[PDB]
Amino acid sequence: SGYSRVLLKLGGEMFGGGQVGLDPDVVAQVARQIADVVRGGVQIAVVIGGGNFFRGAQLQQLGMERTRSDYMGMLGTVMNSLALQDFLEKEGIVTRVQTAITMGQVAEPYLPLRAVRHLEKGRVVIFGAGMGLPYFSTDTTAAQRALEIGADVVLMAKA
Amino acid sequence: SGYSRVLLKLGGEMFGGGQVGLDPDVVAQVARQIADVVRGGVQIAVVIGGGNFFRGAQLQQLGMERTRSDYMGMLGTVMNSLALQDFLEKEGIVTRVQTAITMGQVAEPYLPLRAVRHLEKGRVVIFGAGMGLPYFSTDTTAAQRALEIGADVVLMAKAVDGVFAEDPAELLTAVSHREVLDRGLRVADATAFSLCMDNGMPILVFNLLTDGNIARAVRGEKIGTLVTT
Amino acid sequence: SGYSRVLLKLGGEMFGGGQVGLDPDVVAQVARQIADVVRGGVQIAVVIGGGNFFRGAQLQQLGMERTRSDYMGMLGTVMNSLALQDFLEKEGIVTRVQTAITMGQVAEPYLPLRAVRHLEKGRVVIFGAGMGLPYFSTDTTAAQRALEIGADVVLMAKAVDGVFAEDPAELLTAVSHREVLDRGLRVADATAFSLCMDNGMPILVFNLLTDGNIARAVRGEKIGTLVTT
Amino acid sequence: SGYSRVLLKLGGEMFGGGQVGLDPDVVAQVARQIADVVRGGVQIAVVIGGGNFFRGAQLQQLGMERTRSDYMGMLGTVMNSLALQDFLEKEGIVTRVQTAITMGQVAEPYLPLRAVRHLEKGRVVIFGAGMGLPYFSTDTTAAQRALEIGADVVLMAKAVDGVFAEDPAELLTAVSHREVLDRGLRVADATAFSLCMDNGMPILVFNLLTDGNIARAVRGEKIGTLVTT
Amino acid sequence: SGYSRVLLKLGGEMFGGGQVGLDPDVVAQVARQIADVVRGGVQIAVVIGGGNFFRGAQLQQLGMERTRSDYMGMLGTVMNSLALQDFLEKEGIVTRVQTAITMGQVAEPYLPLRAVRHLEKGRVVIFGAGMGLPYFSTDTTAAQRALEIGADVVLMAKAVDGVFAEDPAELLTAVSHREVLDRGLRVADATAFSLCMDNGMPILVFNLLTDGNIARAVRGEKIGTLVTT
Amino acid sequence: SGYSRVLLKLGGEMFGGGQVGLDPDVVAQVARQIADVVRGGVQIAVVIGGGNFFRGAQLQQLGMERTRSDYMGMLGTVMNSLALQDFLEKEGIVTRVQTAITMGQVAEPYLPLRAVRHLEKGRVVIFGAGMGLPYFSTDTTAAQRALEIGADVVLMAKA
Ligand SMILES: O=c1ccn([C@@H]2O[C@H](COP(=O)(O)OP(=O)(O)OP(=O)(O)O)[C@@H](O)[C@H]2O)c(=O)[nH]1
Ligand SMILES: O=c1ccn([C@@H]2O[C@H](COP(=O)(O)OP(=O)(O)OP(=O)(O)O)[C@@H](O)[C@H]2O)c(=O)[nH]1
Ligand SMILES: O=c1ccn([C@@H]2O[C@H](COP(=O)(O)OP(=O)(O)OP(=O)(O)O)[C@@H](O)[C@H]2O)c(=O)[nH]1
Ligand SMILES: O=c1ccn([C@@H]2O[C@H](COP(=O)(O)OP(=O)(O)OP(=O)(O)O)[C@@H](O)[C@H]2O)c(=O)[nH]1
Ligand SMILES: O=c1ccn([C@@H]2O[C@H](COP(=O)(O)OP(=O)(O)O)[C@@H](O)[C@H]2O)c(=O)[nH]1
Ligand SMILES: O=c1ccn([C@@H]2O[C@H](COP(=O)(O)OP(=O)(O)O)[C@@H](O)[C@H]2O)c(=O)[nH]1
Ligand SMILES: O=c1ccn([C@@H]2O[C@H](COP(=O)(O)OP(=O)(O)O)[C@@H](O)[C@H]2O)c(=O)[nH]1
Ligand SMILES: O=c1ccn([C@@H]2O[C@H](COP(=O)(O)OP(=O)(O)O)[C@@H](O)[C@H]2O)c(=O)[nH]1
Ligand SMILES: O=c1ccn([C@@H]2O[C@H](COP(=O)(O)OP(=O)(O)O)[C@@H](O)[C@H]2O)c(=O)[nH]1
Ligand SMILES: O=c1ccn([C@@H]2O[C@H](COP(=O)(O)OP(=O)(O)O)[C@@H](O)[C@H]2O)c(=O)[nH]1
Repeated sequence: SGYSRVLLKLGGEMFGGGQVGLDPDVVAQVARQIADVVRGGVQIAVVIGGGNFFRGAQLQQLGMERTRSDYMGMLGTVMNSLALQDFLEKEGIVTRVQTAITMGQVAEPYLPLRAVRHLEKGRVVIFGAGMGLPYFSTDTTAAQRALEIGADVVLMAKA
Repeated sequence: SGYSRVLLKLGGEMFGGGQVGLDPDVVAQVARQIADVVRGGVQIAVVIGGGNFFRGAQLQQLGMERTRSDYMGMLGTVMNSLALQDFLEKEGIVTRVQTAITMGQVAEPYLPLRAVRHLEKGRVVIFGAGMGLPYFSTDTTAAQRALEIGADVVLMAKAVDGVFAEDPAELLTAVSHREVLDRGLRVADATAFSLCMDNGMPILVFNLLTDGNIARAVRGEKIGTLVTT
Repeated sequence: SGYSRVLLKLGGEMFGGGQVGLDPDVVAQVARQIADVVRGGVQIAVVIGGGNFFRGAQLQQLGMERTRSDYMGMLGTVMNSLALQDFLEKEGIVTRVQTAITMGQVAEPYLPLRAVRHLEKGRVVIFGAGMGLPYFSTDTTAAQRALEIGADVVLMAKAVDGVFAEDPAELLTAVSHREVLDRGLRVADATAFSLCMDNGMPILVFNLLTDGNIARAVRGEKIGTLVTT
Repeated sequence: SGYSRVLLKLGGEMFGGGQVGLDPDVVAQVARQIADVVRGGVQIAVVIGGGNFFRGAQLQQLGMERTRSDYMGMLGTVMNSLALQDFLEKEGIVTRVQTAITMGQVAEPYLPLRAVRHLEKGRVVIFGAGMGLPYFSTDTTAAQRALEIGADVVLMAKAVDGVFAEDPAELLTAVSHREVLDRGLRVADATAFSLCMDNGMPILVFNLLTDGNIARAVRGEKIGTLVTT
Repeated sequence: SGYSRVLLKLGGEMFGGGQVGLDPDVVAQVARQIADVVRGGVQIAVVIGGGNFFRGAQLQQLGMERTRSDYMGMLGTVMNSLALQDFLEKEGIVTRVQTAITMGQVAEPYLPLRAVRHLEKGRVVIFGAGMGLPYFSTDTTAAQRALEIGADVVLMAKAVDGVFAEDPAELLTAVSHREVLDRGLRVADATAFSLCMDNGMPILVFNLLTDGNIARAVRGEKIGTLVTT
Repeated sequence: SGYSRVLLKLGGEMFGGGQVGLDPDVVAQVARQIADVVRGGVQIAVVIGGGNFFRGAQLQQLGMERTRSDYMGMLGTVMNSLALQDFLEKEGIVTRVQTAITMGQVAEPYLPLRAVRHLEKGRVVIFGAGMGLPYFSTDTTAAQRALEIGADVVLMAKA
């Protein structure tokens, strides 16, 4: 019955609604759901994707380098992470965004010990930038994060 | 007559085609123009915008916080910078991308002296992430970067052939910063234009889409609008 | 009532006493004032200026390059920041120094989220190196830092009792940004004032040297000049 | 005959003229001397001091913490390094500035192999921030840098004509490290002199202000004091 | 009576057992001693040596260049630091390793303020790569690090119970720096001892192998040799 | 007949002679051989190991972390690279040492374009620090370097 540590897999559709970009309504309602579950006394780590901006397969079909395409996708994931952080902060929630790409001015570097400390402090963890390396999927990143931070359950958003 | 160091300011429309996202054809033609002007033998620093992804004021009035909105806009600027770098390097042009927000795995940090050296080595110096500070714009980013790298001119690449007396109109040719302020034209943002006028930096608003326009402007042909002093 | 988050702005006079170098007495006075304000329970970010060492415009007038002059001025700001950190640690106040120019061994890189967390934890957050870019100034640095951290007010520390109608003879009390622009008053430079007006950050110009003035201003007493929206 | 690789050592007097701050005339004289030496075909690494701004020992005597005082002094050395770089670029000499404290935007991190390569390529290699560690001094910095890059001589630039037997009255010509230690002469501080003696690096103390003295010393003429093995 | 901040200098013998390489048992017992003294409630910075791998003077007299010899020695120091960190963390002790030679993937860079914060957080601050500069030793590295982090004492961990009047002899108890210089004892290298004496840093030479010796020295029990002033 | 770009795989035995440490005689004679082949008009990239100092299997058997053990091994490889660079410089050869671990004060970061430029300039390339990541072998690093820098032949030293 229930869980204590949940990793929520959010995709670009959860931030775009099908259209390319950012739709404040969908992100606001998913932030409301996360607020409900976190006030229900659960620890939440949300791993965020960037399909609403870019995908490596589509950029390779357009004819760009795989490494550059994956870095652009990770940047899109970080943008979605910032948007979700803002919408969660609008509901009185303390959130910590960790990016696998070291961008200190934007967020904090990925550290599983810091992440589990934040989870134990009640803060909502937001894993962006994927795994920080090319040739990876956000589902693989979600599995790795769940295995590392000891998340007892993984739940994927659906449309 | 002629500019050796140009700072090409490319707004988000130059990557999105007026829409939201990335347009491969517009980026390809911009890359072709940049490659032509590089093979002409010019030192070019390209300041990227992110209006095709996000704007801080727009997101703030939508409801989001200005700081995170600005950081999302700067990340979109970095994405556009990466796209332009890929398209330029698809044509044999050596490009170095520098971001004012330190992201080592993505691009080298902002080193102005190394950027000047890259320019002297015949490389296109792409400037992303703006100035790395919220409550600012890519226009003042372009002004500051052009002033620091000692650029000869700031080439504002727009979809129109130049600035007009009133939005649809007469297309002006050569104006001054004081005249622009008096007439209330639209060359750049308030802070950007204030800095550019205080430091006496020549601006050249021109239509980049017309083939060879950037080459003519660099060679010194009287096209577009020249805001000088 | 009163301001919970203040961004103090200290100029080179607050570290040089009107001369070139460093006067320990003035820095000790500033440290005592900031210490009692912190003991009052206020979140405070200070922004340091380096006019007591170098001004980029003056060095450019002398003949040096503007970019190098600006970097020398920013290094002077970092030096004054370290001096203030020392004098504040003498008073048992925990301080965190952040420099816009990344120098990890000397201080930590500018991280606004870390700065606001340090403000929450009762630490004085000192800002050196300005904004890290040439052609700007510490007034623009103060405005941008206050906007980004979310500071309630910007406290301009001066040696005089606020903004006057005519520099030497009337002492103003409360005005607006538009009123200051119309009357041609001097609060900050053009870029900083434009940014502050566009974002509506309240400014309080007051004499820090007089004992208790900063505490009174934080509590909300009517002292100096209050430039509001 | 003569020295091919020299490590010039400039103190705060060479940038302040005996006062606090920066005197452009003395820096211009130093730049002219270094420029003509480089035009002579010599590899030169300069090491900058910051006594014209701050001394850690004096600040500790005043009451500040020694570590922070030393970091302020190193930042002052970096500022003087930037001033010298500007004045050398005014003379058309290519310079590379390396700071022991990593500040990538201002200069490049201290890389000895890069420094010797820059020396090979005809660039003056300027060293700021000392050795990057507190409690040391620019004399120790000069000794260590000369040992590491492989400089043939260490040229101590002073305002007097070399080392004297008694500070104000005899002017020495050539001595050894042991002779200097026995007679109690002043060339460098204890740590730098100990390191130099243990490694046998030749020292030449001479007046840089007099025109052509550094060129004569590089060619091999007998001027100033030569402390050899 | 008692030291709160200790800088434990561990020579290469403490990792090699007198041989060349790494001895797991000696490192394990050193880690046990450090863990005991940490659980005693002390702030400890451990400066590592690399004599069990290489010495610059030895390689120079063998024929290799001094600079590369010193860099190999510093890399061996970093390897010993990593081994000590692993053995300490095998016992539940939180250790932070800092190297004066920037190697991000191996260890965090040398940040003295962050190291002091780690000490205040009850973490063992390991110092590797010496001071990152050739023509220096881990003894002067230890002296400089202890002076900068404001350590209470420098604990020289040797295989003997203290310094003697002559190598095999009377074991001294409490001496001064001047007395050590006059008697020609062996506490540290020339430069290291000069710096330590000039800055008045207390040294404590003791046998680390004897269980509880470090704990007794920290608590203030009169063991080993205390070089004070 | 002959080659133009040769990748020489050197192991810790080539620097120790069986004993733990550094033996100047073996490294001096291998430097003499490299001098002969480079004056014969060949481009040489030498990938160096660190078995003379440490091995991941031995350190794991002793009971240390795999990541730390591999970093110590890479540091040993860098030390061997510095020794070989010194002994090659003793014979009037320009050598460039590239380490996969970014240690700017010691050497230059690994860049295949810079490496091939140095090879075309006649300088001898010295690949140390392996591939910069744990769980890799120096033979795997040699294969990767040969495939990247376009080395036409790979030759492994033998005892
Ligand atoms: O971190 C850094 C690196 C480099 N720089 C600055 O970059 C400029 C050159 O950056 P380079 O690395 O191009 O030096 P270089 O000109 O010597 O290049 P080569 O001759 O080897 O082709 C130099 O002026 C240096 O100070 C920095 O300011 N910071
Ligand atoms: O490099 C960094 C580190 C941290 N941060 C951001 O700074 C803010 C505070 O980072 P702190 O580490 O100062 O506070 P913390 O609450 O995150 O940890 P505790 O104090 O509870 O131990 C956090 O929101 C973090 O994401 C960065 O932006 N960059
Ligand atoms: O980060 C670095 C880069 C370079 N170096 C070392 O600096 C020395 C010179 O590095 P340079 O790049 O200045 O000279 P180069 O000869 O290596 O390249 P060209 O000038 O031929 O273009 C080389 O020996 C390199 O290994 C470092 O130690 N660290
Ligand atoms: O790059 C850096 C990072 C940190 N520092 C210096 O490290 C010291 C503390 O380093 P911390 O990162 O521990 O700051 P903190 O004390 O706020 O840690 P928490 O409260 O979040 O646990 C601060 O004094 C900072 O200036 C640097 O000097 N440079
Ligand atoms: O560790 C990671 C995380 C993300 N990505 C790239 O990020 C882009 C967008 O992420 P995804 O396609 O996984 O987003 P979703 O489909 O979950 O919205 C893709 O090109 C991925 O290759 C990557 O390469 N490595
Ligand atoms: O230095 C900078 C550059 C960009 N931005 C943010 O990124 C967005 C995109 O920049 P701009 O709007 O200047 O791009 P354009 O529409 O000219 O392409 C801006 O709205 C800001 O919110 C910023 O905050 N600081
Ligand atoms: O972002 C910044 C902030 C400051 N400065 C330099 O800082 C020096 C002194 O700062 P200011 O003139 O703002 O100091 P004040 O007059 O307030 O003492 C000037 O040379 C500026 O160029 C700079 O270059 N960039
Ligand atoms: O490695 C170094 C070199 C210099 N300095 C500081 O630099 C300042 C001025 O340097 P010096 O006293 O060597 O200058 P000079 O007397 O030669 O002008 C002093 O406060 C030193 O502490 C330092 O801390 N570490
Ligand atoms: O700051 C430092 C520390 C170490 N080393 C080199 O590393 C070797 C090992 O250090 P030491 O000889 O001081 O170690 P111990 O024998 O005391 O363990 C020295 O010989 C030097 O060549 C160096 O050059 N500078
Ligand atoms: O890319 C690399 C290169 C080396 N190593 C480690 O380096 C150590 C010594 O290297 P090796 O054992 O490959 O040396 P050799 O047997 O060639 O002398 C081993 O523990 C390897 O795991 C590693 O982990 N990754």
